[PDB]
Amino acid sequence: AVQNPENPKNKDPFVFVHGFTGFVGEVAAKGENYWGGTKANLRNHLRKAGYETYEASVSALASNHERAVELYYYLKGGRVDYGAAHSEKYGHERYGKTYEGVLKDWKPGHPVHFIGHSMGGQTIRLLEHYLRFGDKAEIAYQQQHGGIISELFKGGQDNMVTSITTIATPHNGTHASDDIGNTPTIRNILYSFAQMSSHLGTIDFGMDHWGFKRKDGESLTDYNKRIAESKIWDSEDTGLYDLTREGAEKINQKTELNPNIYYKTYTGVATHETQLGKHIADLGMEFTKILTGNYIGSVDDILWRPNDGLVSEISSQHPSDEKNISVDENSELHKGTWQVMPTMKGWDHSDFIGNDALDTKHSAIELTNFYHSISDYLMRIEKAEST
Ligand SMILES: [Ca+2]
Ligand SMILES: [Zn+2]
Repeated sequence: AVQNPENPKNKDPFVFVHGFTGFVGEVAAKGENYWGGTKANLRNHLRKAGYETYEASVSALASNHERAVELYYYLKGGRVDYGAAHSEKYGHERYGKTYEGVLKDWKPGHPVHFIGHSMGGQTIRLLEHYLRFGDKAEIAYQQQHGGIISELFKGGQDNMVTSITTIATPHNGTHASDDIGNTPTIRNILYSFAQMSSHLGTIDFGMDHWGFKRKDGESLTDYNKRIAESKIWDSEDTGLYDLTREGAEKINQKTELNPNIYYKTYTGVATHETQLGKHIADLGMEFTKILTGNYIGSVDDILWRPNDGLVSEISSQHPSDEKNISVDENSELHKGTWQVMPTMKGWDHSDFIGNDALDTKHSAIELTNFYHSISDYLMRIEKAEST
């Protein structure tokens, strides 16, 4: 229930960015709570503690490009514009929903702390890229064809993000997608259920820009014809591809460190070495992640075996080919470098957000103390920057 504070302890709002298959606010169901699960309401807790926070609402299955744009408009407000060139290339709708805007004042000089979990960490990085450099393809497209271009793709918009803090983010992708998720058979099943769900207006998987909604005065025949011919089934413009090792690396090659931003990663492991060097899921591993945790533990790439049930340790620690440094909670602050936090033994992909109801070992006060620590770290940054 609780509103943001009149007089907040932080001058830069904490913006939380959920991950793949994540739903927050009024696209969520009955009583599902992404940030906290059944164990805690982290929005209520942080705001009662005096902080100004927001939980961004972006597509569950869409690409990081889609989601990074949606994040911009979630904060700044307006009609989502995915880009004329990008949308033409991948063969989908250019315009999405329209958000009201929770921080219309968001501009250079009045920045934000971006905390992301899982795929949200990729989405944040991709947004900061478009803010700073824009997108050269979009500028070239509107130079060539005219029309309007989004402020976001124009670029030259710095000093809008203070810190980027990722939690169990597959910066380097995950075998879970390579070998399972983005397989033609699984992704067919998923996108088919999402289209059926969109058509029935039952659940918004954030993929309506692919034509899942049925147009006006359209026979069912035409509708089934458009969907069958949609470029979605083969497209690289999906979240599942961006969670692939190859697709994550495509993003890694786009992004570069901003010397004025504070970066930090939080990584979990919930597997243990066994016979032959294989890894198997700890007792307490979240139910739905047991299978993927076990698969990742047995892959050929030996260093990728330790994992949180979805993301390998070395994937979460930092993006490859980007400067990093080992620190802990008492280390001094560093700008422009990925501050790699010690691996948290016993924490799985879901535990980080309290979404493991069966795991009694992870209490509500432990989860609350973890986000306290993060926010204290963000207040250290604000203190260090003012002076
Ligand atoms: Ca667990
Ligand atoms: Zn797209």
